[PDB]
Amino acid sequence: MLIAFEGIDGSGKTTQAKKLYEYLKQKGYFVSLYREPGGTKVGEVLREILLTEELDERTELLLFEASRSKLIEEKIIPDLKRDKVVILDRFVLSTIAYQGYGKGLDVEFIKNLNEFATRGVKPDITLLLDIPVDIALRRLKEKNRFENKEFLEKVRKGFLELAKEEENVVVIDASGEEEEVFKEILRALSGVLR
Amino acid sequence: MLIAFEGIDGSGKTTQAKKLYEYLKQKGYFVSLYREPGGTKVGEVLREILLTEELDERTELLLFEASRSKLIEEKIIPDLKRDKVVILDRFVLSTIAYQGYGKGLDVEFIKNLNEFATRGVKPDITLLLDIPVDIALRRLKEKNRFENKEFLEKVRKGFLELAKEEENVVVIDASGEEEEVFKEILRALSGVL
Ligand SMILES: Nc1ncnc2c1ncn2[C@@H]1O[C@H](COP(=O)(O)OP(=O)(O)O)[C@@H](O)[C@H]1O
Ligand SMILES: Nc1ncnc2c1ncn2[C@@H]1O[C@H](COP(=O)(O)OP(=O)(O)O)[C@@H](O)[C@H]1O
Ligand SMILES: Cc1cn([C@H]2C[C@H](O)[C@@H](COP(=O)(O)O)O2)c(=O)[nH]c1=O
Ligand SMILES: Cc1cn([C@H]2C[C@H](O)[C@@H](COP(=O)(O)O)O2)c(=O)[nH]c1=O
Repeated sequence: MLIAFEGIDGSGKTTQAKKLYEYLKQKGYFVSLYREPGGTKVGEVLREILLTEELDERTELLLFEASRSKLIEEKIIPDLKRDKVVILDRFVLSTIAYQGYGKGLDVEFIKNLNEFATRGVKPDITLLLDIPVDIALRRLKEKNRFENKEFLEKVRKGFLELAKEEENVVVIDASGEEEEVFKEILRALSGVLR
Repeated sequence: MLIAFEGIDGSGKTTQAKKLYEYLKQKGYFVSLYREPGGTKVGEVLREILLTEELDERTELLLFEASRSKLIEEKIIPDLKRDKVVILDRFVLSTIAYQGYGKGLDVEFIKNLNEFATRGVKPDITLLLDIPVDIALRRLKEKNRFENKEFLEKVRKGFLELAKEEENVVVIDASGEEEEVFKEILRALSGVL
């Protein structure tokens, strides 16, 4: 089964995805954990380009999708066939929120690309880690990571509209303390798997 | 203005595009020459991935477009704005013929990605270097390059259907000698330049 974490930078996805990976493993699931972009040899090369180079927004979209396509074909589809629980730190809603709502690229076009890269694989559940931008930015600032408030305000709202419009997205209050956040996530998952 | 060379591997695009670059530069044009994939620092990184890694055909398609998008935004659009003659070694028809006719990906979808990557930038003329697959292969074998005959037969045909279906495409008989081929290229261009 497929569990996707989504949300703005500094919402706790890395943290919570790893917490979930260890928890489910301990419970006897066979689990995989992948980040996007990245998660394959080729995707990681693309992730470094995306994080280090000055790119226009079109080229960026196409690289995010290329990384996803490699991950889907190389790892996610084979994992799912073997009944692994696949946990993703970011997936298709990040593309729509960042490239669409943030950068103003066309949302229907993005969805079509998403569908092409995924071969239509969709999550059983998406956990949206919702958090006020200013709180995310203080968390990131502690680790010397700076992100753009005006941009992230639009991205946050994108994610929240997607949570209303798209299937199987649960809005998590990610402003909580780590353990409380994790317990909300467990409650959200409780219907989809044991 | 924008001039694109298309065709199968070993049809002579590198050779003829550089010929044309030198010719036009001597005539006093300010000229650029770019290859696809590649042609920018980032595009060349992508080209090396495309040429060296084992990729599925969807990831390939997306990397070809990403290289094109970088080229268009970084180089082609500003070049055209300055009235350079921009010469491309491969462009959007290669994607359709290779990924579409060759690998069986959806051609409308390909075209939509092409339109996105290019911002609608189209060539003034495309020179399709048409050649029998056997001849191209022989040319390639002499430089220790080997390509797939079955695949390339489909791609060749794809390019020929597109020369019929698409606009501003001239079919060049690329089977001749270098100067004979350049001669037909100059004939086709005097329609446009
Ligand atoms: N619930 C929390 N409260 C406060 N800080 C947190 C919480 N969860 C994670 N952090 C810290 O906030 C920062 C961003 O968390 P991270 O998991 O990397 O977020 P993301 O992957 O969404 O950008 C990290 O320094 C992390 O240790
Ligand atoms: N008209 C020609 N006749 C015979 N060989 C040629 C001709 N044009 C080019 N070649 C040679 O064929 C090979 C492929 O040409 P190249 O320009 O690299 O093709 P492409 O870029 O279409 O793959 C090269 O070794 C080149 O020197
Ligand atoms: C997956 C994905 C991430 N991103 C951005 C969000 C982050 O700011 C960066 C990924 O970094 P992160 O690994 O720190 O979560 O990539 C997009 O803009 N679009 C996408 O499709
Ligand atoms: C531009 C382009 C090239 N290709 C292929 C054609 C060549 O076999 C390969 C390397 O190109 P080259 O030898 O002409 O430089 O890339 C595609 O499959 N799709 C495309 O969109």
